Amino acid sequence: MARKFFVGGNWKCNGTAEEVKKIVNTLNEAQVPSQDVVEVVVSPPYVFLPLVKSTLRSDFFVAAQNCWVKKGGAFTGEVSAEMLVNLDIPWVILGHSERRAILNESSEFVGDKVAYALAQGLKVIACVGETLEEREAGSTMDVVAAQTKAIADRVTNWSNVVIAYEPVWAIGTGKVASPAQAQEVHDELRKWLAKNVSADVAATTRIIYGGSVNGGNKKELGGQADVDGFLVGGASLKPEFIDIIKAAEV
Amino acid sequence: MARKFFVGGNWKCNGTAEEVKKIVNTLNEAQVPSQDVVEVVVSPPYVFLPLVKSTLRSDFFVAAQNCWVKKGGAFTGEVSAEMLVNLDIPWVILGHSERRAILNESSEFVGDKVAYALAQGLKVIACVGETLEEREAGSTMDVVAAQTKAIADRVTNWSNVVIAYEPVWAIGTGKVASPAQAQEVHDELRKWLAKNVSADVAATTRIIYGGSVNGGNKKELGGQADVDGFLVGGASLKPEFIDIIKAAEV
Ligand code: NA
Ligand code: NA
Repeated sequence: MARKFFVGGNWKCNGTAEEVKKIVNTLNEAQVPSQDVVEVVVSPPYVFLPLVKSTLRSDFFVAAQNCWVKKGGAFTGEVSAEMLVNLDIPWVILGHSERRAILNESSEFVGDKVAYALAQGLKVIACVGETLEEREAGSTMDVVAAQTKAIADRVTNWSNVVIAYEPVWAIGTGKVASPAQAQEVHDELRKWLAKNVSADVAATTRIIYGGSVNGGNKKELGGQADVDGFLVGGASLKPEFIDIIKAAEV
Repeated sequence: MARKFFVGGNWKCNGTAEEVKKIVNTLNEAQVPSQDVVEVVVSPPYVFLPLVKSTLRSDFFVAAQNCWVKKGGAFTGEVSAEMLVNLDIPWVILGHSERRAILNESSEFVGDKVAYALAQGLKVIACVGETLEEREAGSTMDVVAAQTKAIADRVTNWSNVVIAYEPVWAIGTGKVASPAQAQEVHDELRKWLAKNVSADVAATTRIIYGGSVNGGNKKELGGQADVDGFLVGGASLKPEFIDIIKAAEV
């Protein structure tokens, strides 16, 4: 069965109570393709997770932007996966490029987070991606395979995993990734999954594009053979997020 | 005037909606010394900050357990100081030993957080403390002074700062640090403020003890000349937190 298009919206470290109410209302009024056609996840900061879950339309789902690597306890400042389950938050973003780079989350740390989140019943958007230095060194697939392998070695089930490829080398560097460049990485990543995990896992796992997506490139990006949707950054705070969801209609 | 006793309760990475309701109800029914005698702050995980703020007695105050180093934006998983202000959360804990050690927060990173939080109008519990290895090397005051200096170099107004000394070394040594051991560090820390900031800042800044506090030592610790209260860990989840608040009555 074909992979269901997936659109996640990462709000990052943004939001006020008034802004969140506006974003949620605009999402609630949106008219988008059916749940059979597209799966929509929105990810507010921790402090807004109960508010968004309590007010968002029930056919869009809520994600935390991170969670802790293991059971709760003496980890001041962290939020455990079981906390998210207690609050009926079904999804979590793990390994986002900003946490790998600015907060120095290693691939093994991320992989341990994915496994623990899955073991608590969460669904995971697992992020991978190479930097500009890594791409110019010709290490793109070496880096992305190593990041993916660290996850693969630690999980027991891929059913509730979505992989997000982030072309970090293009974000904020001035460079711009083409739909062909994105398809190139996605194809190779899915090929890695078929070889190293299983053909079934490669065929069924959504691999979403985490680079710059707008009205101009959304159709061409979403139509790529191995691109199954988007992990949206800043546009997820804006009405145009709805336009990006509408790319699922083909 | 004498420094007002200060009792902070750090819930760390603990709590369910059900357990939070029980904790808050027990706090709300507590009968403790007057607000002139003791200042009480409780610190839930991010996802419970709105819930606790909306239900807790107005004479106890709410703290976040961490916040981001600067303005919000592209920092997936982080919570900015201006978010805390937007949610009417007045306090934040910064530099907790678990974040310095496990999450590798540097003294300069902590210092920049303290300054940014103060600039946004938050009050700050700034945490310092040496490891077992550092204490056994003879570097207790070298370490505590260096951590404090990184904050002092970035802070111009200390009015809304409380310093918490955490004897991190006492977890490894399995030792109940004696009241004399707390007093000697607190005294040297206050003397450091007098010489490196000002006599007035030394005289007015609360320095609270972040080691293990129980019925056998709460009076003895609180009665020390340079100990102005407690930063409680796991006991803050339990009714015994109220007995620690009651140590302010002398
Ligand atoms: Na596609
Ligand atoms: Na005292």
